[PDB]
Amino acid sequence: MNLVNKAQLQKMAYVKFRIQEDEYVAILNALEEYHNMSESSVVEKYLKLKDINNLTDNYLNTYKKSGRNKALKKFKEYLTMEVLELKNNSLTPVEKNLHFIWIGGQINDTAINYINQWKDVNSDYTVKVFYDSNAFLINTLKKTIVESATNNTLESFRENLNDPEFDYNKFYRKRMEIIYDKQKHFIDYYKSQIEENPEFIIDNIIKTYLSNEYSKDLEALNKYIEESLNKITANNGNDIRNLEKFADEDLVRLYNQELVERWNLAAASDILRISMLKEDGGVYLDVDMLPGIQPDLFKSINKPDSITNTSWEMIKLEAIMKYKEYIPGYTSKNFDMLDEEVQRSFESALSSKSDKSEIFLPLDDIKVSPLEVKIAFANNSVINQALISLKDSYCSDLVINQIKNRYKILNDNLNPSINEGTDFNTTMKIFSDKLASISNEDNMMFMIKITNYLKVGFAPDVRSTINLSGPGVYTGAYQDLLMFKDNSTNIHLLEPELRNFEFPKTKISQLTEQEITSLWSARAKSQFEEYKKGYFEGA
Ligand SMILES: O=c1ccn([C@@H]2O[C@H](COP(=O)(O)OP(=O)(O)O[C@H]3O[C@H](CO)[C@@H](O)[C@H](O)[C@H]3O)[C@@H](O)[C@H]2O)c(=O)[nH]1
Ligand SMILES: [Ca+2]
Repeated sequence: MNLVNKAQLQKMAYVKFRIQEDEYVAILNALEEYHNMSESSVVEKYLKLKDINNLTDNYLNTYKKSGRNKALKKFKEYLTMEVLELKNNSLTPVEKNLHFIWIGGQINDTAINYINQWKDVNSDYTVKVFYDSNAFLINTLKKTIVESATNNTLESFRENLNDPEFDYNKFYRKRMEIIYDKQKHFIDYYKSQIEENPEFIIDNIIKTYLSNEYSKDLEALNKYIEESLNKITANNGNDIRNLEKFADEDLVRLYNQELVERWNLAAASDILRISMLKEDGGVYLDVDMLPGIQPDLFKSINKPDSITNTSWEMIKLEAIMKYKEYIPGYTSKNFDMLDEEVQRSFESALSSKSDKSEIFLPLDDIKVSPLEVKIAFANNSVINQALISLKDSYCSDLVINQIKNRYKILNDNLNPSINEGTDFNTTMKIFSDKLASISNEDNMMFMIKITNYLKVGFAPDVRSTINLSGPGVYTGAYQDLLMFKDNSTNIHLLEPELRNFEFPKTKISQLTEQEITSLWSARAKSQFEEYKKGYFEGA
């Protein structure tokens, strides 16, 4: 998998009596100087490969009928193989920072109890729980707007509870039409304030607004902020509102968009995570991930043949939490189904184990190439609940670029749509019709998936988020990397190519109680029934 020589490339692409064309010369020259760059940085070696790839399709575009074309197409696959070789031979241990993010409200003790498992076993890592000291009321504002929209939708459904078919479908449709209004009433208010005084703090705009419109208690809100601040402070809280240079001015604008306007804490955390990884380097994790388990802790408890690999992984953590009680409250539902005998095999293993570092596996030295961002996989697909990146790695810039290029398209089309439109449905139509008119084979899927942006968090099955700041931007980045592009939106990467970027398996346990709980954010008819219930179950 060593890249072909200029010499050998001449053999591949040889056509008897054919003139050495200027564009073919360029290729050969470039490839020769690549083999002359051993002392160069890996990024500089990658950029030399990239250049060569651009020279090759410029030949293939200039001479569409050339006899060289078949080998030149092969050659381009070797360039891509070559990226992998660079990446595998440039491994170096990540900055030992461990990142979590909790924004928009008070951290739960659940979050704290998981994080602690990581902190307790990674003493050589700096744990940093990123929070936004200006934005503790985001979940409150949201819960309030959503609460108000709900109770207004039910008032309108009041006598029609039993028939014909005012079901969950129509509830969310109509509630959404109301949420949009209330959300746009706040955004317009927040915007006006920010044009008035730009030193104005988010939470201060939100309390002023809750107090007037939703009759929310100023005192209580200030109290709430004080508790949030104090709690994260005590728990390695790192305020993003101190940190200077990390700030891409466009990413900052996207973060705020997702935080203050869209109230989507997941999206802003998507944006925040990669930005901090680019600025700080390290391992990023969602607060619902726990450390991996020592390989040997359980290595002689043979899995009963009937139970799945997934359950078993889930069982092992529950065994850990039954017998060590590290996280109080942690479930044993699955564990307690096993034969008493196996349960005791688990108990035994956990008896001769003194400290937590003999139970979980410490990150220690994780290596990564400047060319990559490692990512977790769930169910054969990438998932960005766990990431690894050197500071200022080439792949974190590909990711950030992807986020910027996607949002530009979203914003360029959605802002004009919001402006013109009496209501939600009117705006959505304007927006879809806008998205349709610039859509093509390449970006069609993307357009489809971000069409429902305005419903994210407010209705089920929306996927906009995935395609702007989540898993899609990473496969977009990985394809950019391997295919020497800067615009991948139509992804032809397969699982085993993408496995080249997998977060090391033994060093994370994804199958925690909280995670599995968060995989049920399928459909809830049960909510429109519980909101129904909140109207005969009361005063
Ligand atoms: O009030 C909140 C809620 C979420 N988060 C952040 O979002 C992360 C993911 O939250 P989670 O409850 O796990 O939501 P999911 O929908 O299960 O998250 C999935 O989808 C998101 C895509 O936006 C990604 O951020 C996650 O990595 C991915 O696991 C958390 O760790 C937090 O950093 C907050 O900061 N505040
Ligand atoms: Ca989750």
